[PDB]
Amino acid sequence: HMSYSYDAPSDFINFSSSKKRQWALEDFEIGRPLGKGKFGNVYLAREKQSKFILALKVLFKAQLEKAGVEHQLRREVEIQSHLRHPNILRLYGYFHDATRVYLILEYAPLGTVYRELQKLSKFDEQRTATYITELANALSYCHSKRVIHRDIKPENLLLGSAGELKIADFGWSVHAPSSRRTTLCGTLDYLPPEMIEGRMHDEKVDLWSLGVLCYEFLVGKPPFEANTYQETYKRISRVEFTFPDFVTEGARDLISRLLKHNPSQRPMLREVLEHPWITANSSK
Amino acid sequence: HMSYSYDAPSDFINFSSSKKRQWALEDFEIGRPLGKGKFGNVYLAREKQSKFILALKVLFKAQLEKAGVEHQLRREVEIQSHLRHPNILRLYGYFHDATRVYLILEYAPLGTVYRELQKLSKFDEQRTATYITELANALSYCHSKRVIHRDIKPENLLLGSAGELKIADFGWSVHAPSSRRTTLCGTLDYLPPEMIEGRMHDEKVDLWSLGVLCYEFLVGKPPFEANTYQETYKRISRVEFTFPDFVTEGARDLISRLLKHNPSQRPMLREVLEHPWITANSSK
Ligand SMILES: Nc1ncnc2c1ncn2[C@@H]1O[C@H](COP(=O)(O)OP(=O)(O)NP(=O)(O)O)[C@@H](O)[C@H]1O
Ligand SMILES: Nc1ncnc2c1ncn2[C@@H]1O[C@H](COP(=O)(O)OP(=O)(O)NP(=O)(O)O)[C@@H](O)[C@H]1O
Ligand SMILES: [Cl-]
Ligand SMILES: [Cl-]
Ligand SMILES: [Cl-]
Ligand SMILES: [Cl-]
Repeated sequence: HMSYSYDAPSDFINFSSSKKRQWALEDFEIGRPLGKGKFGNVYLAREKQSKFILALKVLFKAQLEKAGVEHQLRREVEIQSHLRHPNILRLYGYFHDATRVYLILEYAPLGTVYRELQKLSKFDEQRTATYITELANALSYCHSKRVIHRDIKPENLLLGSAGELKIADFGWSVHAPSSRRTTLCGTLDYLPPEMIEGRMHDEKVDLWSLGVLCYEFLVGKPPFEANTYQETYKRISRVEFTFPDFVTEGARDLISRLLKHNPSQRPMLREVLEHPWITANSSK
Repeated sequence: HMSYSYDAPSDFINFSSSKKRQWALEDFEIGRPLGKGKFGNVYLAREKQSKFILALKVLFKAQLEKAGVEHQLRREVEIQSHLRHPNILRLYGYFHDATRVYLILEYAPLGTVYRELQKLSKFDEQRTATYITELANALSYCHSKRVIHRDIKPENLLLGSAGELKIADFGWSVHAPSSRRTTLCGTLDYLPPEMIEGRMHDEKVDLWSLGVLCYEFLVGKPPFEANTYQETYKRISRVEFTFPDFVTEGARDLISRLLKHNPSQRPMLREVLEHPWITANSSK
């Protein structure tokens, strides 16, 4: 039997702010769809008592179980619903019925940072340093919570009402190599220990991503562009990248310190928040 | 400018067997579609002079260039078109026009081994040992050709007319982590050197895959089934798996020798072909 009794909040919340009232679908008005993912259909929704606007994601138990990702979904909901930070997309709670799982999510109205990046072509130093400050703050909170997988690529960053970053959890079901097989776990078995060990090398890797992200913010494209997989792997492992002429000395300093091959040499998150280029240009 | 003058065959071939006749679309009758992939539409086709049946894949230059995978496609065509082996899907040649690239492929009529596995639930020892022999022979030829990426997962194995294995090249454009960004390379940049180094640990990894595949053939599912990514990574790196009661002593011996954590301890391809369980049950 597949248990949908998650270790996650399912109590009704009074947004105007012994067994308790649980969520139900009848608690929500439904608006237009916000998007469709691999397993989720996201709708604009409104809790009826408070009229509070949020996002409701509907997933289907049958296809979750058929793809073998139901246990991963449970883990994501339990993990995400216990993170509380202004720059982390809030998961308020969940409920389920005979065929569906419902996730009650913070609504982020201004799209992803990746789309904003594509619209503006590139970000100036003030917005870049402000985004980096927000992500460094969120990443410090996350390490405090010992969260498994981190992803701060711009396509995983949503934008709040006042333009604040919201780290999302897109692509939770597709971390395994792509394939046409039914279940979304099997292809991992074909990775030998030598390769899977790289996926467990997870600590100072958020510092690397921070440097790549700062580069992509300022330049508009990531720094290790190559024509084939093997070339790209070599560019990354040997940290072979250059800056366009307009990138300033302070920006170059921070990015080059974050993109050190030796993880030991990468700065701590505290040093990023104290970096002179960050404090000079960040509005936070 | 994007060059479509590949270092790959484009001369007309006389299948009944100084500038030369080049392929053209008018050389082929087109039949029903065989499938649609991410960038390719595959059709049953027939060369008109010889009436030889093959598979024609049409790709579109605009979407290849938009996704930034045109250079990778060129590399795959150049690599694949120089491999010549009875168990490797032949790429006979290519041509192109103003908007499209055409790949002339060996037609494999009996589907993928993954589908056959799902139909039969599991394979007996004779078919298993025969498939493993064919793949070990093909992998020896490949190392002789120093081919970059190897993939022998059952969903990447097509079946010839008499049931012979044909190693395909499915999913060539999606080796990077999945994302909603336009270009299919950028997400690699966010992998630090410590993780990308695992993707370059490529030699005795075909021996690992051979063991996983032999297990999945005989059992019907891969050996490291877990409920979450992190559990799965631990199961793989610590090689924690068991056999159902029906798996024979010879099968257990070969699989356990192939699934050693230390790559040095994994047998050579020659030893696999000489293994007593293989020779006892392989019809080849
Ligand atoms: N909280 C949200 N606020 C606003 N828009 C959202 C929110 N969550 C998702 N969206 C939109 O809906 C789209 C699909 O989201 P999502 O369903 O999470 O995709 P996914 O990564 O495939 N995960 P899943 O569907 O669960 O497999 C996103 O690309 C956004 O445009
Ligand atoms: N040579 C072939 N013989 C028979 N069937 C084939 C052949 N090539 C492809 N097919 C079928 O067509 C489907 C799609 O193939 P393909 O286009 O290679 O998928 P893909 O992995 O997404 N590669 P691409 O489309 O180039 O991005 C496969 O799942 C097969 O069912
Ligand atoms: Cl490559
Ligand atoms: Cl370095
Ligand atoms: Cl996990
Ligand atoms: Cl071992």
